[PDB]
Amino acid sequence: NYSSLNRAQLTFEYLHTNSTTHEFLFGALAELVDNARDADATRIDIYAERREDLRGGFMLCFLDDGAGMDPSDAASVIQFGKSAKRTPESTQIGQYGNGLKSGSMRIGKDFILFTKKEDTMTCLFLSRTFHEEEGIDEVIVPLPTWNARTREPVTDNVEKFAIETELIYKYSPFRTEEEVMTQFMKIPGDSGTLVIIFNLKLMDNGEPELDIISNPRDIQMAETSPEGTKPERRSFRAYAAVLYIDPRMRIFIHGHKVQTKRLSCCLYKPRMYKYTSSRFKTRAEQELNFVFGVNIEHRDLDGMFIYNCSRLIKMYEKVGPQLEGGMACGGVVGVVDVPYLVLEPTHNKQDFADAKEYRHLLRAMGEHLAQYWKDIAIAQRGIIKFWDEFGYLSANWNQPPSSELRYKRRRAMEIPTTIQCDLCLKWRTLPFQLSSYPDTWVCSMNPDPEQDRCEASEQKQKVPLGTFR
Amino acid sequence: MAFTNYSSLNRAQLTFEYLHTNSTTHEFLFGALAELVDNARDADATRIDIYAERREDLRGGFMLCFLDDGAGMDPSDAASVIQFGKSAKRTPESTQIGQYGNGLKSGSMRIGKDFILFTKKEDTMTCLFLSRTFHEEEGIDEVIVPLPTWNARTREPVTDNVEKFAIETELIYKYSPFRTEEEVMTQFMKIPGDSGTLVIIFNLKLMDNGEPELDIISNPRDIQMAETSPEGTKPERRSFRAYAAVLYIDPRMRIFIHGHKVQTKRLSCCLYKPRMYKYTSSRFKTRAEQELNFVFGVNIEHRDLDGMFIYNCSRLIKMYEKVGPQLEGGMACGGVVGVVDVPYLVLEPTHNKQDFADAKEYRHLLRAMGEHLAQYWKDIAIAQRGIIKFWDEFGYLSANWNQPPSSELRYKRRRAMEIPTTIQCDLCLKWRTLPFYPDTWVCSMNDRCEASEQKQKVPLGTFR
Ligand SMILES: Nc1ncnc2c1ncn2[C@@H]1O[C@H](COP(=O)(O)OP(=O)(O)NP(=O)(O)O)[C@@H](O)[C@H]1O
Ligand SMILES: Nc1ncnc2c1ncn2[C@@H]1O[C@H](COP(=O)(O)OP(=O)(O)NP(=O)(O)O)[C@@H](O)[C@H]1O
Ligand SMILES: [Mg+2]
Ligand SMILES: [Mg+2]
Ligand SMILES: [Zn+2]
Ligand SMILES: [Zn+2]
Repeated sequence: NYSSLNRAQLTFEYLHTNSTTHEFLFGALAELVDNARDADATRIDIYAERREDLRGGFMLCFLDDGAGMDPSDAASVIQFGKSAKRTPESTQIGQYGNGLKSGSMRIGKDFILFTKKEDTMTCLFLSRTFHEEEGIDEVIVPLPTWNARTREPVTDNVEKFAIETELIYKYSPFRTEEEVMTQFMKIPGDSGTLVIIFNLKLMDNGEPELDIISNPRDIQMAETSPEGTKPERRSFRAYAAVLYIDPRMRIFIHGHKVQTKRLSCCLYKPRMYKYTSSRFKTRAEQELNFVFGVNIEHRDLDGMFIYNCSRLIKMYEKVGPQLEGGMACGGVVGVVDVPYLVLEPTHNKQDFADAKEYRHLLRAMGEHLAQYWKDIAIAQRGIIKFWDEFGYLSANWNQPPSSELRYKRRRAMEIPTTIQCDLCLKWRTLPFQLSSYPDTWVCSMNPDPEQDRCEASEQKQKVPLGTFR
Repeated sequence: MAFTNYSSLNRAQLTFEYLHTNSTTHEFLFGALAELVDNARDADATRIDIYAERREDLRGGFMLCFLDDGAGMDPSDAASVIQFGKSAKRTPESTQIGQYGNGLKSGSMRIGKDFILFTKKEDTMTCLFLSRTFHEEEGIDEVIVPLPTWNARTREPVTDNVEKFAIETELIYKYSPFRTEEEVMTQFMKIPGDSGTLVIIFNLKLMDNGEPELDIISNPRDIQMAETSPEGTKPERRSFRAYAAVLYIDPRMRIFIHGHKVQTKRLSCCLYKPRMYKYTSSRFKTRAEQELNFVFGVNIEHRDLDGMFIYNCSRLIKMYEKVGPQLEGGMACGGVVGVVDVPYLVLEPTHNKQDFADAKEYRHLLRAMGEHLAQYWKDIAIAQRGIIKFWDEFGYLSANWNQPPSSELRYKRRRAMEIPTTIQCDLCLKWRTLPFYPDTWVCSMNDRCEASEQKQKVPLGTFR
């Protein structure tokens, strides 16, 4: 019996400490997006409710239709390190039992989480404002639960429930049980979770770091856009478009669907490479698919995109010839999905915990990328002439090519444009040319007579496998 | 300032797996080690000894021991160690590196499965035992941490609960490298002064091949990363001796690795034609309502070891960061080492203290540094000489850039005439410049220990 022994405890300042892991704020947001995906949500809505009385002038809301959380799961949310997703063969991104807390405390001072399950709706309130105002060094988290049908309290302690609800009304954007019930009603199905981050972090100028004004359809970083800054790093729409290698959950930003894209599908001459990783085999004792392709659309947006369990960890990583001053292998996008048995993510899921094995994987990627360069033989065809074939005659490299319809279609018909249905969530390849943000497309709108119906099996692209060496 | 009682409300809690979660912040293992080195420095230690005690029965084959002569810890501070986020150092105008109340735990759990910390203060000897082995063996999901205290003089237990003390000591004897109170007191006696702390990380993480990540065999004087060092690998990233040599911009604590002193070096003190630059940051001015010194110089000794070294509160956060012309294709500003000490009011470190929490303001600082580095290049005006000719004057006549310069005594002395070799006394910790060593050196071996530390004030350049 170890009841009398000391326990490691969380202090209020540890919320900020944990939040410090996210120097990439879109990574903090991706924590909540990953949680929604793990919850089997078919849909996550990322929108802002204007609130001029709250720091930043608006709340950041993550509404998903996933499995939600019963009171036990909601309580486990504040068990740092607790992750039921940490399971063998798990396809769930979450493993560290930390992402929600770290990301939410990076995004804003306070977050209030509304979750609904079979017949229970639970509110989880993490208010650093409450802690600072009332001088609390622990991390006290109200966790009231109502019956999702009767809306009556579900508690073994009416005193505790009253204190929790009064704290919510005092320190949250919602001053009454009626406003709280409105938030719950925003969860339309039998299950789902709404995470509202409010009192958002301000920059030096007093403006919120998240800019939702420049583009009402996007969550942007409040900061200038250098010529080399990447859309996935300045635009959360662009980030969420590639956040997952297997996009199944629909992402909506300010009510506008994010056009998720598989980076492999948008490349010229893709060649998959089966790398028999000694790391993977050693931890099996206890293969990887490198997909390389030329980004004719944006030769600037080249680099390795390393996913870990379908979730983007590294983006625009330069490997192999991309590291040298010569542009050889320039414009090539590499994508690899690394399972947990090969690599684990860092604390913020923006890097890999095992630096040595990540370096080994990057070296393997560089070797296979050089092999891909030799295989496609566009150097044998002439690299600059190949680029000119798609309108890249500008002396500069990064900025896009001449957008005249000639080269536009030359690139388009070399890129099989795929789309996802808004109802069955399956991905289809279209035989025509799209006109333009995404639509509410469904399988019924596919002119392809072979797959024009909803029940049609997903015709899966099979990248032509290449052999290393 | 609470309106009511919150005893019944749920508290966020640490689970056993959160130890690993926290440890995952350190993809850089030497950063995990630097957490303990920073703690020793914050404890005002004059020296920290980083040595390996061979233990074939423990995973990795040896224990990693951090022995410092700092202020140590009374039982209250030792208890506060496991209060995640608790940092008494997090105070206004604090020179102490620690602010997040996390470094020890994150770094120790990154380095090894278990760590046992022995700390001594006025008359108390406290042991803090963080044993993930114990938790795994006994199915503990919380983080239970034994924290027995002995009277440093009588060696008697200091506890308000003899049952708790007995359980803590039995857990230590069962799951730690030290199976008896005699061995525990032997560890305590390794703290020779009235105060100090000994942190022993054991059951070290193994690589895939079953070897420990920390290689203490290739170089018995160094703690190395167990891995091949490609041409571009940096010594500070593969050698912990090299890392600790530059871990702090103000080296005052002596660092010994395997009993061998680390020759700490101020990167700004060994550059050719250094020019400090006064940069005023609106963030600094604001949070003062609540200047930065960019030092640029040419690394003639190793022009390949060039880049910005960003220190935060005297502690290295970013190393070899490329800014300004260093990012383009060409050797303009090549070989330039830039050093800046950013106070906490200007930037805060990330969770692992290997990056800066405010990415936007870090980018602003890097842009300012690049502008000032271009200014430095125009100021020294190597066009007077030509970049290649200037490099050749110091032995860089090889067509390649990365490879070191000529070892001929001519060029060696040519370089030495530009970099006044500075030395730190082993008795008073003061730094002296000699006109013209591994074991030790004092002011008498030049001057005396009572002489004021002459400061090498860099010339001041002008930006625009
Ligand atoms: N949107 C959500 N829907 C359902 N359950 C959720 C949601 N967000 C969080 N949870 C639950 O709360 C737990 C804690 O979240 P989090 O702190 O992100 O840990 P994790 O997701 O398990 N692991 P990681 O994200 O790698 O730290 C999750 O593991 C889920 O059980
Ligand atoms: N070697 C040491 N000597 C004395 N006190 C120490 C030592 N190591 C740790 N401590 C104490 O234990 C506390 C917790 O250590 P740590 O987890 O490193 O947090 P911190 O050093 O306060 N801040 P950070 O390193 O930024 O997380 C310190 O703040 C000190 O009070
Ligand atoms: Mg998560
Ligand atoms: Mg510390
Ligand atoms: Zn369909
Ligand atoms: Zn002296």
